[PDB]
Amino acid sequence: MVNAIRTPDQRFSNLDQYPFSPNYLDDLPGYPGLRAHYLDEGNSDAEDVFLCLHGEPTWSYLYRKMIPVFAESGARVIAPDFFGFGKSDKPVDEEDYTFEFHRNFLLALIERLDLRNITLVVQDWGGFLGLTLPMADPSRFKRLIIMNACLMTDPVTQPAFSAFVTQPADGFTAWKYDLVTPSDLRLDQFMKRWAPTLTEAEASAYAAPFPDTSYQAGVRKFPKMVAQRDQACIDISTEAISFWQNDWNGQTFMAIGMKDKLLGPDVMYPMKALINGCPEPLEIADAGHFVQEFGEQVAREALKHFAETE
Repeated sequence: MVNAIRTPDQRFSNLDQYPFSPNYLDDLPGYPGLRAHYLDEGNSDAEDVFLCLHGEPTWSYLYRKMIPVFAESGARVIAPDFFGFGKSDKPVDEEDYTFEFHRNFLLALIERLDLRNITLVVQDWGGFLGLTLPMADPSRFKRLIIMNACLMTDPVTQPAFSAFVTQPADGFTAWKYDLVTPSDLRLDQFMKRWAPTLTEAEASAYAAPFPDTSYQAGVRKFPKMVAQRDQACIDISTEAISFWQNDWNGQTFMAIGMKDKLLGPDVMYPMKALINGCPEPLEIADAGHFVQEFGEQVAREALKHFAETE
């Protein structure tokens, strides 16, 4: 039962533009011996809470340009690091990382912190998992900010959410290749390739959580879960579609990183139609898969859109 390692704290000593204080949650229900890190910024007694979920192969550092904007508006911001990433503990075996392992962690976190009036902010795996959370406790969610993401349902139900896996060759195929094949995986080099506008310092922050390959089991497993979806993931993701289509009635805002070869327009437009009340997406021309790197714009416009619909 859950053999995991912890990244030395010194590895985070020289981060670029990450002045956010660490918060930890030990022994969450179903996760004994595991410490999870999360940021808790802005007014702790705020009525609105922005739950920012990251994806592969990043961490809360990805939301560093969005957190200040949300906090300045008077809202509380919660940005957790999934187990295997950021400052959270990292199981050594890939077999321990599953769809429900990460999903149940999010549910436990929300219950432990008793988060309400949540504006769900998602992208990539933050969305694959995040988008399935509201149907479990709908009264806790108020709004949604969705950036490049979708649902991991089966190919028949939604072909658009499976088609990108095989084409184009330089899309998810190259992405997965870059992550699961290198014996010595260098995340600073990976991120510089998939987010060409990052500075050397910023790319370095993405390598910070991983002193060596033994810390990368979660990183290697994520891409494999997009290609091989277990029955639980398919069932949960399918039920989630019905939620956004028939049950959801909250404020929504969508932003698409137009240069993303994985989850761009091909996926985002079909996603827009499935989310009841999702407005016309904000298309960010220069943004790639990691839309949050152009997040100040997304954050500001989302707040403006929300204010005009209360």
